[PDB]
Amino acid sequence: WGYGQDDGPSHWHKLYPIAQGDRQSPINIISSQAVYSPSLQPLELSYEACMSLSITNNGHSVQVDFNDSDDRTVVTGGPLEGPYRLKQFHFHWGKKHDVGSEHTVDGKSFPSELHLVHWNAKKYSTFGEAASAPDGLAVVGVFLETGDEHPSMNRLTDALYMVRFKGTKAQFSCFNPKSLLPASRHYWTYPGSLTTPPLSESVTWIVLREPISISERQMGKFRSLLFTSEDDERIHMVNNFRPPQPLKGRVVKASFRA
Ligand SMILES: NS(=O)(=O)c1ccc(C(=O)N2CCC(O)(c3ccccc3)CC2)cc1
Ligand SMILES: [Zn+2]
Repeated sequence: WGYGQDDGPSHWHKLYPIAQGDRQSPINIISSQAVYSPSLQPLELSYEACMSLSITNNGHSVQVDFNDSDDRTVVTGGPLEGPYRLKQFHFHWGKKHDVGSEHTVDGKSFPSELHLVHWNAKKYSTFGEAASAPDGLAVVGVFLETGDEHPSMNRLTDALYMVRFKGTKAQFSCFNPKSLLPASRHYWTYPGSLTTPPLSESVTWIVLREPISISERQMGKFRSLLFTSEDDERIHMVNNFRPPQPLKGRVVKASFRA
């Protein structure tokens, strides 16, 4: 599978039937339909500054992996009943400002979306094991808009050149994912799924209301990445996102009042 004309999202159902399930992600968030839920506890992202291991171009996105041996980088609160350990973060982006995010809000897309993937290491032995259970994952999504340069983001965008080709990785020590979070912790939450095959419906989604912004120059470093390997016809990594999927009666909760 991929994001091309022949193996893109519109065809994934041909290989993974769960693509047509009842709790698929992403979704179009209709702010007015979101249910304000004051019962939800405060969302807390407790991240350490040196838990990052490497940065990798895996052919589908650029991903930063973390040491998840313990609870030094976890997400807790909000709709979560316990702590989920951060395994990795990656991005989805487009070829222009009007497209790139997976989730959309009132029909609006952002040029990119950051996904911080956490797993329930309290009740599952492996990240892979958790990826298959309904309460296995918790992914925090952050929208990226283009505008002013993002200082901390430079550490990451400067590192992209060395992983521009599919299958290449580099050491990426002491990068604090907290540096990519907005000043607000308000969010929307709903039960969903992985947005890439196997598309298992094991994710509790937490989409932050406030986007962070990076410069167009910074965004351009992402579009410079390649879907292809070094010895192949260069195909730039762009539009690596899955479009919104049917809500199917699911309830979208919000931690704030629109
Ligand atoms: N965009 S997303 O939904 O936030 C997301 C979440 C996890 C992953 C992930 O960790 N991947 C993809 C799924 C994966 O390939 C897999 C394979 C088989 C079983 C379970 C997971 C493991 C690696 C990728 C994207
Ligand atoms: Zn993702």
